[PDB]
Amino acid sequence: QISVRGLAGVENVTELKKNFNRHLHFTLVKDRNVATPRDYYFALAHTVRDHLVGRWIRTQQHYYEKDPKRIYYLSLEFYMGRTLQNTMVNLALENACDEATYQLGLDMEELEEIEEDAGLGNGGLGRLAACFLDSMATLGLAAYGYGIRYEFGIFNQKICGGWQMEEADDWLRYGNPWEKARPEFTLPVHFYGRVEHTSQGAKWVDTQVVLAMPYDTPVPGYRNNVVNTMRLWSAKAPNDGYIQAVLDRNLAENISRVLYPNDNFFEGKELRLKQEYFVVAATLQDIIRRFKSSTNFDAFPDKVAIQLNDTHPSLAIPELMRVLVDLERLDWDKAWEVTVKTCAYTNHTVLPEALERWPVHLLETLLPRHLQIIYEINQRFLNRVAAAFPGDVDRLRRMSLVEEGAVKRINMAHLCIAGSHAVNGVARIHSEILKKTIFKDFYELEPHKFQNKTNGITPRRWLVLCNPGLAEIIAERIGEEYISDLDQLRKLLSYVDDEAFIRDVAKVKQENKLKFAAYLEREYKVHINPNSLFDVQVKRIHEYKRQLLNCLHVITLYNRIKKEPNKFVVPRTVMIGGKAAPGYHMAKMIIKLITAIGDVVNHDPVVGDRLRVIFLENYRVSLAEKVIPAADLSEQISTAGTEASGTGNMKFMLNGALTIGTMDGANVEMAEEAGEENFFIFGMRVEDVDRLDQRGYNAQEYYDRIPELRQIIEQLSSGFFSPKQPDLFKDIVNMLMHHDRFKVFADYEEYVKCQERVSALYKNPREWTRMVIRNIATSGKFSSDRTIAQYAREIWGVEPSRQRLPA
Amino acid sequence: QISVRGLAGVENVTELKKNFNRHLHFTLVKDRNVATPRDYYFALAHTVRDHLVGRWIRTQQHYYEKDPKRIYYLSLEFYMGRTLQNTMVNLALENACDEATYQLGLDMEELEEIEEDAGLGNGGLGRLAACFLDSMATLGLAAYGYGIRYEFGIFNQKICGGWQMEEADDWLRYGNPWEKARPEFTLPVHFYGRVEHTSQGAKWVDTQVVLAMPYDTPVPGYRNNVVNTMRLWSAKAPNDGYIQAVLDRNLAENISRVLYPNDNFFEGKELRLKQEYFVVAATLQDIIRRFKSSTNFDAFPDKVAIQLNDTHPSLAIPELMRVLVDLERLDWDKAWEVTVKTCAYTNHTVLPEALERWPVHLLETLLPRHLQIIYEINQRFLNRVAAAFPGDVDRLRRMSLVEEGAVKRINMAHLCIAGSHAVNGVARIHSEILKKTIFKDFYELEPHKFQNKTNGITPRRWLVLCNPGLAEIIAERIGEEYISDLDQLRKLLSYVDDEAFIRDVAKVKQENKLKFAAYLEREYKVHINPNSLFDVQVKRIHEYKRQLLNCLHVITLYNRIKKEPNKFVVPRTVMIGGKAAPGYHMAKMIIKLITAIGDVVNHDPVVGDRLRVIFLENYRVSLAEKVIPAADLSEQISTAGTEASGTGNMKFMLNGALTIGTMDGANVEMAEEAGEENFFIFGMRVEDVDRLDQRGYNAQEYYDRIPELRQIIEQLSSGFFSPKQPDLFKDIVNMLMHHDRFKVFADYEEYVKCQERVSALYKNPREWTRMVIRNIATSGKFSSDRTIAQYAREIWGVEPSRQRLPA
Ligand SMILES: OC[C@H]1O[C@@H](c2cc(O)ccc2O)[C@H](O)[C@@H](O)[C@@H]1O
Ligand SMILES: OC[C@H]1O[C@@H](c2cc(O)ccc2O)[C@H](O)[C@@H](O)[C@@H]1O
Ligand SMILES: *Cc1c(COP(=O)(O)O)cnc(C)c1O
Ligand SMILES: *Cc1c(COP(=O)(O)O)cnc(C)c1O
Repeated sequence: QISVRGLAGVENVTELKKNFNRHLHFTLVKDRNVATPRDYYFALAHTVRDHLVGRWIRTQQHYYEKDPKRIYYLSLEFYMGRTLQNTMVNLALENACDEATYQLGLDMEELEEIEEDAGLGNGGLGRLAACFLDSMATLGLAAYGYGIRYEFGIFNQKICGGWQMEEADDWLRYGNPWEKARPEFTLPVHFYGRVEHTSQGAKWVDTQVVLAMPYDTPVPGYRNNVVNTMRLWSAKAPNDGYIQAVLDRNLAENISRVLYPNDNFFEGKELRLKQEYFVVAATLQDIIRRFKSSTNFDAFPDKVAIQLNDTHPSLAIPELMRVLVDLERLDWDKAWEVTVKTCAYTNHTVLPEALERWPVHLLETLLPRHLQIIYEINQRFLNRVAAAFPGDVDRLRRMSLVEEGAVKRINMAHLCIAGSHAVNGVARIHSEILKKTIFKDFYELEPHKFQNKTNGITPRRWLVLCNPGLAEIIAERIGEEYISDLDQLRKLLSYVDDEAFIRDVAKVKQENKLKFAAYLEREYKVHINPNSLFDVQVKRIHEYKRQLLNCLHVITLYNRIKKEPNKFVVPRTVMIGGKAAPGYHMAKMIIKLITAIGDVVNHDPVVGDRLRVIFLENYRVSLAEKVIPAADLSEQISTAGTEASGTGNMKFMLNGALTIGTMDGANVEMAEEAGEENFFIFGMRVEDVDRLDQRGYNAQEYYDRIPELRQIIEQLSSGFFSPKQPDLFKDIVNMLMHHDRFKVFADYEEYVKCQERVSALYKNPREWTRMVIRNIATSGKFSSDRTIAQYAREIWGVEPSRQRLPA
Repeated sequence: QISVRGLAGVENVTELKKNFNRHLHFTLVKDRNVATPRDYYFALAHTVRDHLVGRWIRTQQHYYEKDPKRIYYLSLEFYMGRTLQNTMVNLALENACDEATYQLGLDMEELEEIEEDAGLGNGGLGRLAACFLDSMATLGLAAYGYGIRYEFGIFNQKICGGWQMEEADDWLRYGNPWEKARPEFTLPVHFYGRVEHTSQGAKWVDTQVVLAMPYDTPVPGYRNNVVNTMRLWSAKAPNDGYIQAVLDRNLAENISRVLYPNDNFFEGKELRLKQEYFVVAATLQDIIRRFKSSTNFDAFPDKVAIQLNDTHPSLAIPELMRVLVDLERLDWDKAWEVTVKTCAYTNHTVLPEALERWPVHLLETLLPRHLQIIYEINQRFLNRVAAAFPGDVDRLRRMSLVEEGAVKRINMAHLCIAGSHAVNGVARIHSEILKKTIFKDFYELEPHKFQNKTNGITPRRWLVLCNPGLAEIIAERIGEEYISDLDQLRKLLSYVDDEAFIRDVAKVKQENKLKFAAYLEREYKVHINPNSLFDVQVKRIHEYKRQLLNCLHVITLYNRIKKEPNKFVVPRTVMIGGKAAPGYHMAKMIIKLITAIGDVVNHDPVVGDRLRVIFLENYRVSLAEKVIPAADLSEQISTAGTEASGTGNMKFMLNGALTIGTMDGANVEMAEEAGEENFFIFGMRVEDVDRLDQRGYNAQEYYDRIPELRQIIEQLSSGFFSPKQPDLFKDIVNMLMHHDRFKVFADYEEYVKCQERVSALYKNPREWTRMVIRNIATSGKFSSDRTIAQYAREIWGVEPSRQRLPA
């Protein structure tokens, strides 16, 4: 038992054991003779959950009495992962439970592996919402996460013949002990219909009704007895030949059936639009209801803050207007004032294919009233633009919420800026790019709205939970206060020359690597050398993230070995993992290339154990908690200007891995905090990318001037990595040579050289570890507690609190 | 008075004072009422010289009795600089003399400034010989430096209208107190004549005779009572209408009249060839004479080692053969064996224009016998090649000592390799290049002959003498043993975090800078900001050294300031100095460009004191001792593969300056010793240069893709830096754009970026100084004591000794 895991009191261990047996008996209806590991997991889950209830009820009662300003975080994604350990950590029950289960003759670690990940997210954006909920609860904010309870989350990835296969993530199969259905608070949501204009106002009639049933999940703060709520809506058909009618109820309930598996990509499908309005309509009614129970809406903005996680819930703006104008009967101008002061929008990308632009004919049919409100908003907005920039007709066209052309569309990002009092990017460089390019016009009109809120990660899940060993050796030196005040890690700089610490840091990493090396053989049958440098790149598969640049380096290493077999090279285990959106062909081809390279490299006798290429199957939150603590090198190599922020990069930094990356997203602030000498920066900067575009990017130039790059391309083209299918990778080569939007070749040379410098430092264990300490020591700024405290003060207008609520 | 400067004993100070007055009276024939500072300097010089005599006579008597193997270092250049302080340092008389002169009411520093530099060298090669003599004496080797006593050394450089003007360096005008003429040892040297073939041998007859008169100068070792000799030959006509005959004596004496001012450039002039044979013929007779007084020459190689400093004294090989075969009557094969075992050759460059290739018709007329011997050597050499590589006719052509073509020439480098048992480069990368390219054929034939002897500098003159303040704060921590065992500086690494040391190191530098900043105003009327970063590049002006790349950066800084005047930039004082060979037009244009840039930059109100460009006039040894201790940044930016070693780079490293440079010459070993993170490395490596050549270097490409570079070129072309003469720099631009053998543009981008990193570190005083300490601490390998110890053991076959000879 380690200190950071809490006390294992005799009274509490005894209490846990009896409640464990009570649940196993009364709740699961089983006895020790027929109970399986899953039964034991649930008995424990229910036992831990019981400890939340009291605090949960009291926290909510507390908000009712004090009536603070409420923060509503709207997101279509909440990538929660597992809840058991996180709950134990935040309640300081980990050692007690470890002890209690030990005494019952059970291995708690084994039971934790049985819990299904709540995979209601695709990647960074969804996981950001998860870290945010944790930080908001830890900072005592009266916050509520509002989303959709998808029956099926992100698909489980299977690799067959080196190809990705998708299979339904039936995460609710065995039930979810953490959620509490609240059918009594079911609300109606309207779709279709038409707009009627009567004497006193417009009316939305003849609509199709779908019920929204909420499910509440507790969100415990870190040892402060605060337990907030994440409310997820589930679609239900109202109760009103016969057989078919009953069966068709599924049409309405399909709304919350599945999470769209696209990360950073817009797909204009009606079902997705229905999901977006569904969460918005139900959430706003719930918000107003709670407000009226605290009518004058002038104080609405003083009691409510609505944060739009990207444009997915952008319909909250016209929906809030619809309710205030049509139902509450406020005049337009009053309603608009309230709406703007209530909403804030967070942008997460600048990639054109990721921006939501909904076809007018779709909104017209599905939400006729909202379309009229959007036109009115646009009309009044453009009048302000015209008045500020008289005669600038092109600006009017560029800023319109309505896009003209083959098919009229609504630019949701433009709608969000117009209806929000604050708009923020997620990393300093990203926020600057928004003001310099994409939203330049809007910035010029309302400079005050634009802010930056650099992303962060919660040190609870991303340090204490996944890397107890490191959290422990740190606590031994500076105490435990850093867990909720990550800036304190700075104090570790005074130990950079401490021989004892240096040895402990390196020991923790070696233990993590052995632990992971073992895991890979257990549930996946793969052997790797624990002494090699663990080079890992885990994140969604996308061309801008350039897993292909990583592939080129791997092949370069392989060719150099084959060229001079008896030459010494630092051993490496290159791990690449991540899911590809089902319809993203190039991403699926990249996964195949990776496994293909592995097939060749991993079975070449000459290479031996000097180089290994493994594709980490089914990358998800639970897997991230295992791989990150074991990594030595973190690959953050997106083309400069494409990764808004990145968060995986922060996770690796906090866990002892050195970073090789471009000056993109948060990488810039990370290098800035640790010192550029303690980072492996390479490649073009944003400015260099623009210059290349002005000039015109010609991949052929690099192919002609770099012999090693040419050899690799020819190996791919000739079928060297695909014997039976010689032209299998033709699309990849064609893309790289003629239409590479991300300039893979342009950063190849500098990337390979930088990787050599990494291998050089790895050969010096002591100096590698000292650099690692400099990184961990300066990762404090990337705690989501800092991020949330900034949102609270600069956007929501509320003060974070670290005060503990009574037991 | 500082510790490292010795004791100021009461008996010695009293003795010095009386001898000072004795010399002022009896030697200079002056009294205190008419004595000028120069008179005082000489009185002191003679007083110090007296202390050398006893040790000098005893050292030589010692070598006579013990009869050790003698080392003869032949060089046409010995860039000695001033002798007064160096002598005091090596005899531990500096404080005593400082005190004694103080008591006589004189400032010793003032008197030292009166001594003329013995400028019998052009640059690195000549200064290397000087450092070597010092180290050989310090290591107790029975060594003799043999050269020419030029009446006029390297010309004094004057800058008029921004142009270099040359004026005679009449360094002997006031006499030289250090030398002792030895007319009694005058030897005859033969020229012209013809070869007669008699029954018993060939005879060289009807020759013109020129006498060689030796002048001996003492070379004191560091506090070991050893005093070796540097013997310099002076040309004298033999004593046998009348008036004209007497006046024509000058024709013969012109041989030792002036040093050819070319550095790294071959000029095939007859006078130069005469100088080369002159030093060789006189030296060898002196060597043999001394040997016969120790006949069988089988033991000659056991008692004599002849080191050829470059090919300048290459005629020693055929001259030794001539003497052994023609005069001593040894058979050819025996003579050749002795010659090869006696001679060793040191190469200092790979630039084609620097290799000596003498026209056969010249040798034919001037040294007919030597030409016959050279043909015989070639004949026998090629027979060995033919036997080792049967049928390889092209190799025979490539390796011949005789080059065919428009005009037959003798490749002196080929002659040296053939007649030497050892051939060495002067830096690891240079030595490797010799084996991979230029001498590849020879390396293949006799791999055993090729070695490396990385250059070094003497820490006496280049630390203790020129930077007493730094030598002192170092001694305070680790003692004084490092002065003759520079590796001990390593012990300074344990003080890198010592706040006291860090402050002292930075204090010493600031003092040096103030001292130099003052000097610039005193004897040159120029004001500079002592708080700015001192960016200096001092060395001979040559295109391969790329002073032009430095110029481009300076102009870049200037344009950036003008672009954003109110933006903060680290202040810089860019100092560039060095002489250009009189007939090297491009070098003279580069000097003009530098002053021209200064004219604009130094008078631009907007720039202020943020940027200053000064051309250091008349750069020479004495000036180097002043500027180097005051530098912050050392510019070593030659195109990779062109600077054989460089030595100025080592001087800066030992004195507290950080280095920005290419991976060329010794820079590679310097970075290797200090750690690449503590060096500012940039640009193409040798391999990158070759690739560019394969491809074909096109400067236009860089001009088209780099806006800032384009602006600079257009400023030069339009006359921005030369109003009255708009096309003044047309040749420079033309060269840069169409025939730049050194790829200035190719390293521009990386150079400018690297310079930004330098400015960034300078803004952090504490970290800049800590990096400085890491450099000084690892500069030990670059002491010439290490270099000489390697020559002694691996080439000359003698053991260095640190034992003190009796007083
Ligand atoms: O802000 C959290 C992360 O959101 C990611 C993201 C952005 C989208 O627009 C859609 C999906 C998605 O995962 C960005 O790519 C990351 O750079 C950023 O760190
Ligand atoms: O070896 C001492 C230095 O000799 C220099 C040199 C070489 C020549 O061939 C002629 C003159 C000359 O000064 C090289 O340029 C330096 O790189 C080297 O450090
Ligand atoms: C943190 C995280 C992400 C985001 O990773 P990036 O490299 O920033 O894209 C994606 N997926 C999972 C499961 C994560 O834990
Ligand atoms: C050391 C020295 C040199 C050699 O400088 P590099 O930069 O190696 O060329 C040339 N001139 C003088 C006066 C020196 O002291």
